[PDB]
Order: sequence, then C-alpha cells, then structure tokens
Amino acid sequence: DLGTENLYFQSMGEFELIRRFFAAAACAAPAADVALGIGDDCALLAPPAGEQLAVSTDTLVEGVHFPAGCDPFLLAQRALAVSASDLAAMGAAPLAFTLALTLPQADAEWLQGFARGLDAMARQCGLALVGGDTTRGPLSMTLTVFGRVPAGQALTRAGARPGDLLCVGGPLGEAGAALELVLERRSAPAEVAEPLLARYWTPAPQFGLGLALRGKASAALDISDGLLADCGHIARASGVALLVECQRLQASAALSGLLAGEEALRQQLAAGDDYVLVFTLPPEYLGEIRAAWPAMAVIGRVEAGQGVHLLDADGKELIPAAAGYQH
Amino acid sequence: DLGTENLYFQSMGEFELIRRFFAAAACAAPAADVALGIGDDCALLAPPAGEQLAVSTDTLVEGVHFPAGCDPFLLAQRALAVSASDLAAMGAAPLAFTLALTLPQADAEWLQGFARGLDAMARQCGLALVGGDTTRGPLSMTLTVFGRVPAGQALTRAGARPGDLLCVGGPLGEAGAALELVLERRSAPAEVAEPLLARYWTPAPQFGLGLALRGKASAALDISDGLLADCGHIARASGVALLVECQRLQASAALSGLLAGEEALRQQLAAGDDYVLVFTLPPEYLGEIRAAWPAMAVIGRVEAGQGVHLLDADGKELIPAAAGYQH
Ligand SMILES: Nc1ncnc2c1ncn2[C@@H]1O[C@H](COP(=O)(O)OP(=O)(O)NP(=O)(O)O)[C@@H](O)[C@H]1O
Ligand SMILES: Nc1ncnc2c1ncn2[C@@H]1O[C@H](COP(=O)(O)OP(=O)(O)NP(=O)(O)O)[C@@H](O)[C@H]1O
Ligand SMILES: [Mg+2]
Ligand SMILES: [Mg+2]
Ligand SMILES: [Mg+2]
Ligand SMILES: [Mg+2]
Ligand SMILES: [Mg+2]
Ligand SMILES: [Mg+2]
Ligand code: NA
Ligand code: NA
Ligand code: NA
Ligand code: NA
Repeated sequence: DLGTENLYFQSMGEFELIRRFFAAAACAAPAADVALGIGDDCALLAPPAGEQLAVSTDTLVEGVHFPAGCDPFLLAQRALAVSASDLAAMGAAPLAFTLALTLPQADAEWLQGFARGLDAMARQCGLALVGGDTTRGPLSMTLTVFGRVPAGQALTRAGARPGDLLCVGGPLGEAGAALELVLERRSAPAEVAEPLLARYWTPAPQFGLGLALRGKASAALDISDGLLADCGHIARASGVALLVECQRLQASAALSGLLAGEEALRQQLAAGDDYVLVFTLPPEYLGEIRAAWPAMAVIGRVEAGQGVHLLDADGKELIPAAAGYQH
Repeated sequence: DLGTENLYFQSMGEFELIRRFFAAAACAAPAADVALGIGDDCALLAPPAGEQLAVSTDTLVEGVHFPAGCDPFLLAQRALAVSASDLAAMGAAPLAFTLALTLPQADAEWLQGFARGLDAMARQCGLALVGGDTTRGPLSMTLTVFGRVPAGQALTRAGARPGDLLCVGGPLGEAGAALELVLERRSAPAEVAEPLLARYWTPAPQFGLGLALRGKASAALDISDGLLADCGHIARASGVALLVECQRLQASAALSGLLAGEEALRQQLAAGDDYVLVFTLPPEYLGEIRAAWPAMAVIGRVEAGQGVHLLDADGKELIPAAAGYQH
C-alpha cells in the first residue's frame, strides 16, 4: 500500500461524536433479553416465551417538562424515571429503552453529565439502553421504554369495580411542592429541600408495586397529571365512580416541611408528576399489598356510578367554585 | 340524583382533543400481534413465539428533516416511511409503531391532514399505531417502529465478506434531486417532478427486499445519509473494504429527467434520504434476489482491506479534491 487514495470526511462528524456518549454509556452494556443493543438499524429484544412486550413513549420538551439550563445529570434521571413509570403502571418488569435526543449542537460537558445521570437511573431501573436517535434542533428528548409481562397479567385502566378499595402507592403532591423550590419561588432548609427535590428530579418508578399488583389490582395507572385527573381514567375506562376521601390524604413529613393545610392538599390533589400508582383493589388483597408495599395508602373506594368524587370528613362532595378552578 | 356535585375541567383539555386525532385514526384499529393498542399506559405486543422484536426510533425536526409549513398529509407519510425503513434494514416484518408528537398548539386542519397521511403510509407499511405521546413545543415527531424477525435471521451490518457482491435495492439520488424541487431551486414538468417528489415525501420502505435477504445477505442497512457514507458502516462493522464501481451507478429515468452527468452522480453518491437498502451478497444468491427484487443492482464488490473505495471505469480510485469536498 502507498498510503494514498482513502475516503474520509464524508460522514462520522459532529453528531457521531455526540452519539458516542451513549454508545459508550454504562447502561448500553449487554443485558438479559437483549439480543442486539446499540449499533445496528434496530435493537433486537427477546422476552422469554409467553411474555409480552409492554411499550411506552414519553417526550420531555425544554421549558415545558423541565427548566431551561438545568443540571443535565438531574435531567437525564428525571427523563428516564418519568418514562419508566409507565412500565410500573402496567406491572411490567423493566427491560430496555431507546433515547431520541434532539439538541442544538454538541456540548461536551452537558453530554457527559447527561450520560452519567442516564447511567445512574438506568441502573436503578434495571433498564438497558439499546438504541436511539441523535438529531439537531431545540432541546427535546423522547424515551421509549420496554418491559415484559406474562400474557393476561398486565395491569389495565379498566376493571375497577364497585366495592373495590381506591389506593395510592405513596405520598402525593411532593413533586408539586418541589417545583416551588426548583423555580426558587420558595426557600427551605436542606432537611426539607432535599427530600422534595429528589421527588422532582429522581422519582423512583414503582416497579415493585406494579409487580406485586399482578392478578390482584382490578385497575391501575401511574399519577402523572394529578390525583383527581388520573382517577378519571380508571373511572371512565371501568365505567364506575371513584370516591376520594379528603381526610385520607395524609401530607407527608417532606410535604408538610414546606407547605401546610390547603396549599398542601391542593398539591396532593392536582400537582401531578407524582409517578406513584393509583389503583383499585378488591378488599381481600389489602393486607398482602400493604406488606409488599408499606408506603401504599387507602384513599377511598369504588362504587356504581360515574365520575371522580372528592368527599370531605362528613361525606359531602367538594366542588371547585367555578369551572377551571381547583380545590 | 339531583344533577349537581360533578367534577369537571380538571383534565381532558386541549391536548386530549389533539390526541383523539390519533386514537380515532384508521391505523389505530386492532391488528395481529397487538394484544393492547392505544388507551393504556403501555401498548402490549405479542410476536408469535420464537420471533424477536426489532425496535428503531427516529426523530424529524421542523426545518431540519422537513421544511416548515409543508403539507401535513405528505409530512406524516414521510415521517413514518423513513422510520419504518429501519425495519426493512433488519429484514423484520412490520408490526406496529408509536408516535410522539410535539406541536405548539392545536391546529385542526393540520392534524386532520397529518392523521390522514399517517393512515395511508401505515396501511401501505402494514403498521398499527399502538401508542404515543402528545406534547407542547416546537414542532417535532419521534416515531418508534416495531417489527418481528426469527431469532438469528436479522440482517446486521457486520458479516460482509471479501468476494461478496455489493448491491443496492433501487435507484439512488432521487430524493436529493427531489429536494431541489421541494425548495423550488429548480423547476420541472409533472412527468419529472411527480416521480421524484414521491421519493422525498413517500419513499417506500423496502420490506420485501429485507425479507428476501434473510439468511442470504451477509450484511445490510438502509441508505439514509448517503451511499458512500452508509457503505462505511458495513465496511467498519465487517472489517472489510467495499468497492463501488462508479460505472455501475445508473441514473434513473426520473433522476435523468432533472439532472445530468456529474450533478446526478453526486446525488447518487451523497444525497441520502434514499431509503433503499445497501447490502453485501454471496454471489450464489444473485439470481434469486434479482428475481425477488428486480430493482436491485450490483454496484461493486467486497475485498479484504479497509474503507469505502469509489472506482472509475479504469479501476482507479476517485478522491475528493480536499477534505470536506464531495465528488
Ligand atoms: N442518542 C442515542 N442513544 C442511543 N443509541 C443511539 C442514539 N443515537 C443513535 N443511536 C444508535 O446508534 C446507531 C446509529 O444510529 P444513527 O447514528 O442515528 O444512524 P443514522 O446515520 O443517523 N440513520 P437514521 O437516524 O436512522 O436516519 C443505532 O444503533 C441507533 O439506535
Ligand atoms: N400522538 C399519539 N399517538 C398515538 N397514541 C397516543 C398519542 N398521544 C398519546 N397516545 C396514547 O394515548 C394514551 C394516553 O396517553 P397520554 O394522553 O400521553 O397520557 P398522559 O396523561 O399525557 N400521561 P404521560 O404522557 O405518560 O406523562 C396512551 O395509550 C398513549 O400511548
Ligand atoms: Mg438505518
Ligand atoms: Mg408516560
Ligand atoms: Mg440518526
Ligand atoms: Mg402513565
Ligand atoms: Mg432511522
Ligand atoms: Mg402525554
Ligand atoms: Na405511555
Ligand atoms: Na408525557
Ligand atoms: Na434506527
Ligand atoms: Na434519524
């Protein structure tokens, strides 16, 4: 060979170098049920026979689902956790995900921090990064998550039945409170700020609860938009009434650390971004689910009828004063 | 019942009404191997036993992968087709997809046209729409496509071997030529404009070729960035040299209709957006693949070595005059 006549500078440019932050990420390593990870036109998933693949996609847009200029290490954890919460909402076991990242141009420090946070949440969630896309534009990420669940055992939003208990998998309103700190509308000491901020940036997807509920919950989903709003999805898909007992909404120590009374209750009822499951449960399974997931709480019940109903201590229904208002 | 004490205006707002364009789309109908489509936290896919799920994601950003203000009916077809091309690149049979759509606000006429075009391409591709996400922000779409392929039979980018033929599945450069028309940098009569524009807005994913190549091609991918660039992925993953014979790049009737000589050859070599497969093939399978896919063409060969090599009629290597230039 003479050392000449080689073709270069046709490809493998800036966005290839960006892509390599993810090809080299710890969460891109080989993993169970992944026959082919990053590097080809598709990833290949191989859930053990009899198991279906649960698939969900979520998009986070800069300025909409997270603040501009935020720590990329926290942002990557938040993006993966909120997306992975939908697998828990089905009772699926975590398997893998793809990352479609759009960004204006390379930023090496941003990407290093983003990839490091993605590794941490992925390890926490047991999710392999198996593919993705890297594109130029205003900052955005679309994560598509994959889990496995035996046929017929997925948790669905229909099936809530009158007589069932209405339950949640953990404290509500904490991410809404945390947003007050994130936006610096309020201050707090570390003992208050740290637990709440962890709920905004690193909500733990409730995989264990979803798995515990297989064959037991009559219906479930994860609270992303707000307690009362997401109860409406069960009520409508199941054709029943969901009753929420306002007295059973215990504000957490962390929530009470920053907010009190009505402000706290409003966060519980309507903040969303909780990524805690809401589920309906035949009463015969209460003890088991309490043992499997002690953070769970009964907040109400299911009856024949329509709609979501917030009840005060005397059983009377609470209605916002005007259309569009909240409690 | 008294008709009072009902909770509304907490949810089911503007972006729910946007979402319904897709929940009601024809391509959201029940489909084979889809155990659960739109409506729950995850879709559930059930490929028949022994078959793996091939998964790919692609993002199209307004102004980057399509022009601002373009026909949404054409845009939805383009978005789904370019994403579905990665299933053909694996030899997967099409199954389903999710649509993550980001848009500034509702636009009823845009959405009606977008959903109508998505139905057409989905029917053409045999893809069920099973889930997605709808978010506010600068216009963008991330499509995640799912196909099925028997274990061990997927087409991969490694495995090209010296002695193999280098082939493509159809004419090259047509979408690059079409872009001249899309941007109105050139004019053409309908007999020229219509075939080229169809390649930009409605490239047909080469599912049949990918399926025909199972167990026969030694390596393959789809040309998205450009002939020479994407040949480099096979060369590097397989550890071989790919030789492209410049004389074997026949400009199509449609391509020749608008451009001639070098301008046409440059489109063939570097336009990308072809969404035609490039593949390496043991010579013993040439006749079969020609019969299965008559648009296919031999363009070169594989040898021991490194890199991609463009050769002229005398076998001498063509090199751009300076780094960054193209032929
Ligand atoms: N951000 C990312 N995270 C993880 N994997 C990625 C990412 N971007 C790309 N990939 C993977 O890297 C490989 C190359 O993808 P990519 O670089 O997007 O190809 P491409 O030339 O851009 N063609 P296309 O994106 O399909 O139009 C594939 O296996 C992808 O799944
Ligand atoms: N553009 C879309 N195309 C197809 N299906 C969609 C689309 N947007 C949402 N879906 C589906 O519609 C159902 C409701 O999703 P969605 O309205 O996004 O829930 P959400 O309240 O916004 N929670 P989340 O998106 O997970 O934070 C699910 O089954 C989704 O997969
Ligand atoms: Mg490809
Ligand atoms: Mg979601
Ligand atoms: Mg790409
Ligand atoms: Mg959900
Ligand atoms: Mg692609
Ligand atoms: Mg949504
Ligand atoms: Na989802
Ligand atoms: Na979302
Ligand atoms: Na892909
Ligand atoms: Na892409």
